[PDB]
Amino acid sequence: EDPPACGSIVPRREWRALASECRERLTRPVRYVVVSHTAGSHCDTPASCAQQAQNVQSYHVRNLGWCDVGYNFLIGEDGLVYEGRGWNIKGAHAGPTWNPISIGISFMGNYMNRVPPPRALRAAQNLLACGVALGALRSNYEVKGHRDVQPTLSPGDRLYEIIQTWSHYRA
Amino acid sequence: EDPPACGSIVPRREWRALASECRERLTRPVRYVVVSHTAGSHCDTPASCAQQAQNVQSYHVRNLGWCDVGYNFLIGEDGLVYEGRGWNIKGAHAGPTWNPISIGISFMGNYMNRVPPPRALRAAQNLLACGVALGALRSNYEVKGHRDVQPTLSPGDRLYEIIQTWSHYRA
Amino acid sequence: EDPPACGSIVPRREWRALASECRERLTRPVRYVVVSHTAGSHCDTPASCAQQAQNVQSYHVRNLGWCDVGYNFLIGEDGLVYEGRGWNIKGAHAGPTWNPISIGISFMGNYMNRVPPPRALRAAQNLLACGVALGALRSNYEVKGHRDVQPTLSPGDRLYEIIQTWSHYRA
Amino acid sequence: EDPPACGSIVPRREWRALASECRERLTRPVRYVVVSHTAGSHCDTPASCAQQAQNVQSYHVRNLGWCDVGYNFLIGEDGLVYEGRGWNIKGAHAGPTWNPISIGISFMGNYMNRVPPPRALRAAQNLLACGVALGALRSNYEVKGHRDVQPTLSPGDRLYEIIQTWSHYRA
Ligand SMILES: C=C(O[C@@H]1C=C(C(=O)O)C=C[C@H]1O)C(=O)O
Repeated sequence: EDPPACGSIVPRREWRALASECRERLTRPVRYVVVSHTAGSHCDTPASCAQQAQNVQSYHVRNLGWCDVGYNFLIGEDGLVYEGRGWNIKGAHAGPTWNPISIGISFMGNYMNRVPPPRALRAAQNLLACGVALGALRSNYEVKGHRDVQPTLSPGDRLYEIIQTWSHYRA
Repeated sequence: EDPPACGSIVPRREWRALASECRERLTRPVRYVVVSHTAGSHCDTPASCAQQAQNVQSYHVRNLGWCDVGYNFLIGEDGLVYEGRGWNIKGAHAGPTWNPISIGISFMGNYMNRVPPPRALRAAQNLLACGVALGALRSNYEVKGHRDVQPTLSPGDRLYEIIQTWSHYRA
Repeated sequence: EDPPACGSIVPRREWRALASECRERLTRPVRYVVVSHTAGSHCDTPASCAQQAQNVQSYHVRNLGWCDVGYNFLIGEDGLVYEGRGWNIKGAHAGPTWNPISIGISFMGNYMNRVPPPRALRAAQNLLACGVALGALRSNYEVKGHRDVQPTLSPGDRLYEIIQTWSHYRA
Repeated sequence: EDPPACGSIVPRREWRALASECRERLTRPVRYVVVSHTAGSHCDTPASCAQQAQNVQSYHVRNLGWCDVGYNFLIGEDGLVYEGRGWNIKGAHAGPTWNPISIGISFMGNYMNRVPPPRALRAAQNLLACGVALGALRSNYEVKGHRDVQPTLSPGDRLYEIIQTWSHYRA
């Protein structure tokens, strides 16, 4: 109903991110969301996840020489949403075709032979509600698996099976 | 103007490929090579690897709608090399920066918890030798891992391990 | 199959186009759109534009002996789409590597030191958007300028700058 | 600021329109489309048709003192759609039992002893189909004539006889 109607998000400074150097912005409302999964180690405390997230960022910044973490948003299993590039800055997470037309959310961990916990899934679906509410996402936005637009296993077999159930998934 | 044939490569027709609708060209000599696994399941026979390559091309063109299979070449556990987009046409295998300036060779299978059979390395290594003999690749080309230039587990742990020991590999 | 009510194209009859003798089809769906200009007189009224089109088809039929107007569509500074060969038949607009696999659309003028009006850019953009919707185009279709695929100044220098900015523009 | 497409509409500021001051919104998805004719002067080029859309707003804003041009959309004989109040703002074009339940499109001119060229009829048709895509118009839209609902002669005898021959027309 009300303007800032949403989202319990761990901001950058909180998980101690490096400064985002990125500039290329997105066009709202965004139509597409791509679900990814870091495929690496997985956390479950505000404390271990805030670490997790920061590793990840570091990797994409230092090793691959990028301007900030690939994703716009990372879901922890602590149940929290770790802020990535956010709703307005174009991601680097799913090919040159989808990055300027999608929001990229990554479950932190590896879900080929596991599921993220109930609450991880809530954080994210809620985050998407939040995104629509703020006009970042088109009301009828579609959700694609990462393997749906990239050669990849991401977002893992189990998690994929789950997002394929969602109201907004459009194969 | 020496003719050093070194193409023990299974041609597209032999592994029975759909047609590349890909048209954009890499300028030769190409300076970098990026090694990726498919992270699919392995094939150990020309007859299965024929099918395997059929499918990898299929996942790229059908589900992803790509001009044609992402890689310039595919290595098999059958010890044979498969014609991807070959030496001249730009791949789609490492994203907008490396794509135009690298050959993306890809091992067919998943190497978090395997190593590719010695014959698969031999095929791979020699392929490059071949690549240099023609002028496709620079005498002094540098080899990256897939994870080195894009967030992914590709080319797999045990294989990543191995290609780091390789001569032409670069930090 | 699913048919919308897409576009506002001026059918051949209306701009008084001759009968086409053209008979060769393209494969659905076309991956490429190639943007050009006519480098001739610029029309800006629906009337003078209808002429311009007819003028162009003419020079293509009675002078180059082609089966039709060269372009699949034409585009008025009047802000209207002119039906040429259409979505299904082959254009004669960009060399024989490119004609069999593309859609040529051609702005009606000389855009070396001029911009097309905003209304013409919308026509084009919207006309494309349609193709996709009709399934005449791939959704991930790729736009190139004439000069990308032939040695020319088409689609004019100023229009060329403009098209580079486009979502689906691949260099 | 957008991939600029749907029904190739001329935007407000493009015809030099004084900013709306209107606030009442429509309840999407809207049921009715009331086709009127301005009853004023007819134009037939984009230049003359901007000057005409502008002239109507003037009479609505300066003289009658409405927050904006009455109709949601105007259709030029230049065969281009002029956006007045658009898809969301309630129109002032079909009275107070109809204004909150319909999109008011109007044809610039007097269609008693003439009809609008197909080029506008097409633009109009497309506008509605573009409406549905947006979800601003409900796919089973029903199209009434200005006289069907308000004692008046709009949209002219000759135009009115055409309207009834439309598919989604209900009498
Ligand atoms: C594809 C078109 O453009 C439209 C523009 C849209 C937008 O801007 O969000 C949404 C849907 C499309 O229907 C078209 O009408 O041809």
